[PDB]
Amino acid sequence: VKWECPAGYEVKEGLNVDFPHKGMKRAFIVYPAKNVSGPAPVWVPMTGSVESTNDNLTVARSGANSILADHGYTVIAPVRACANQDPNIRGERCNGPGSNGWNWNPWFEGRAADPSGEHWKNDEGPDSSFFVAMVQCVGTKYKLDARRLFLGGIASGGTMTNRALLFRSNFWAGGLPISGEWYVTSDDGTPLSFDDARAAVAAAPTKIHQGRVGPYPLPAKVGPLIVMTVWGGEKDLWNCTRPDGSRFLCADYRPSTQAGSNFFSAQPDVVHVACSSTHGHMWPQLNTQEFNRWALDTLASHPKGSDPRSFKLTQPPEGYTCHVGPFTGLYASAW
Repeated sequence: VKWECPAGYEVKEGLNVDFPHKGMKRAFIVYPAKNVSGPAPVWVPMTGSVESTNDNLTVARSGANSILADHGYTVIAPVRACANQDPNIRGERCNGPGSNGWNWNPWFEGRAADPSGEHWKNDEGPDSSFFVAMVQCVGTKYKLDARRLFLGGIASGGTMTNRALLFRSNFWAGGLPISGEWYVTSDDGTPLSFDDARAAVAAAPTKIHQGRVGPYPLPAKVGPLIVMTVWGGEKDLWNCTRPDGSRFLCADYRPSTQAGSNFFSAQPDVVHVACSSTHGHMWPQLNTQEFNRWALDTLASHPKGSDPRSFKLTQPPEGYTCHVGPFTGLYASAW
């Protein structure tokens, strides 16, 4: 990791705006770590489709992720491109289909199902690259631990976490994709409808499934990581909203958390932790801050390049069940 900022950019505590990246002007918020001397581990939390970045950072029901700075992490939270640098924008002009080849507008987190998405089969996209540039810039002002750079998020932010881990596995030390999509496709890359993708994993729950969230094909080998995938249970589903306001089921996170857990568990230099809860499709609701502290400290226990055999999982808070490996309680076993 090399610490550098676009020329003349002055990083600050709090809200940073007009950060130049790939022709866009981006924003992000920094909460420097408390009670830490020397390089601090980093947490890059991402909101979803309807909660604002400020909600994700300060509202308890949304995760109050800025509180991790009181836990000794330097929190660097990106604002969604669609929010036009406003960390208070919630779903306005963000909660809906993407454009320019992207599937969903909150983050550049998956290629679209039609041919305009082709280019994103092997280009990480502007959010994945912005986050690397963002963290490299903040590191010129605050001491950051280059072996403990973690990102994570909920819903579309969880999808973005998956995409970033697949394309920047030699940068991040790991991540926390909570109820993120995988956008499962056929082995040849063919996009599948929500129904067909759901059925494909149900028919082969233990296999590695390709998906629009990542490169096509998925990488044969990724850099050293620790990944903690969280499924919110039976009600972890998302209903999209038509222009006329009606709602309809468009995402089921059981197959996507399973798929991501199968890919990351198979990787030799990745420790994958599969966590299940029962709160649905929103930031973990039961013992929220206990969960945030447990999850980030679990990721920080495996600094980048650590031996997976040395990892030791500790018990999560009440309301969560976790283990190393792929999910096992989501689909019936072959045997």
